[PDB]
Amino acid sequence: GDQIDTYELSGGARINRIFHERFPFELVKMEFDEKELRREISYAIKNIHGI
Amino acid sequence: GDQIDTYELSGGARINRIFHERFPFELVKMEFDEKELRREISYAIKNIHGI
Repeated sequence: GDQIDTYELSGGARINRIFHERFPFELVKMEFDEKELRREISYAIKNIHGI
Repeated sequence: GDQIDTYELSGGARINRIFHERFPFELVKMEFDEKELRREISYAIKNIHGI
């Protein structure tokens, strides 16, 4: 339709699209310690071989 | 007709024609801030897409 808010603010569902392109920001806060990744890879190999 | 004011002054409707060619001067006082035009274009595009 017509009669849009050309000057004031983003409103309605244009905020939702921000969620859809802010979720990528939440997906990169999931930090991890590298040395824990190497530790767990090592213990995984050892437990997978077995005897 | 005859008997016009060849030396003294513009008079009668020759002032009106000045209005007709001064209105163009009123039409160029309508100044705007450019960064507000860009702001409003931006918020218009964002509100037009929507979700």
